[PDB]
Amino acid sequence: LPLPQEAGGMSELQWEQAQDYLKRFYLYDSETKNANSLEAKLKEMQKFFGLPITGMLNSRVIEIMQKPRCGVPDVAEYSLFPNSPKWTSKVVTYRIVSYTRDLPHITVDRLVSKALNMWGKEIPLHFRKVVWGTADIMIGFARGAHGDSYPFDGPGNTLAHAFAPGTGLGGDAHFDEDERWTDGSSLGINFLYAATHALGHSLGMGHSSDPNAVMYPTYGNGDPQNFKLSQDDIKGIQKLYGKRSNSRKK
Ligand SMILES: [Ca+2]
Ligand SMILES: [Ca+2]
Ligand SMILES: [Zn+2]
Ligand SMILES: [Zn+2]
Repeated sequence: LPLPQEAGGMSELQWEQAQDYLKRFYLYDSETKNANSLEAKLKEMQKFFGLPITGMLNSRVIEIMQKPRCGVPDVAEYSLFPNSPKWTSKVVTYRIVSYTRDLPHITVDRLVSKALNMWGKEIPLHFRKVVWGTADIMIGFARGAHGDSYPFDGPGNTLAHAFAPGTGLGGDAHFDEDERWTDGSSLGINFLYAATHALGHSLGMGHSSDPNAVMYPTYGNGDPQNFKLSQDDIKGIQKLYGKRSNSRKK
């Protein structure tokens, strides 16, 4: 595979932006603002991404920082209403709120199920179809100005923000309408590939350090038509829902 080196000749703005980019991908900590904290903080990011090169930021580490992925952080903390991190219910329901002109309501609705279903089929849980009433996980499009925190940011950084399984209103699925969504066009963020990563967030799941994980933050490569849930991904949830067998953090 390729591996250029443009960061070496990048401007201070590009290098400085990387520092803030990793901050938004985690939480709002303006106290960590420091030169030394960069090494320690950056190190923690390496484990989250899975990349070997630690304390690095110019080669692959910087590339992922500028490359799109998800609009959700890697660390949260807001009371403990819902039991356990992942879904603890006996059934999961989902319903699309709106569709993007990029794809038909049928293609978008079916896409979510194509990925959301794969998640359930890999767990002893259970999913239910929506045909009358409201669902737990709402699949709608909107920008950061739709009435939520964090700015839309527009195209690029930040793909979509997902909510955790908490309360009735929480645990919904959102997508950056400003981004590029499509399937048969395979030009932007494949709804199928994005759905798996986005839908997985609603299940409380977390990014994997495996190079072949479905929740991999480095999303972007040969995507086969048989693309499905990853090994470490299924084994990870099975350890919390069923039996464990040597796993890692989220
Ligand atoms: Ca964006
Ligand atoms: Ca909800
Ligand atoms: Zn994510
Ligand atoms: Zn939102």
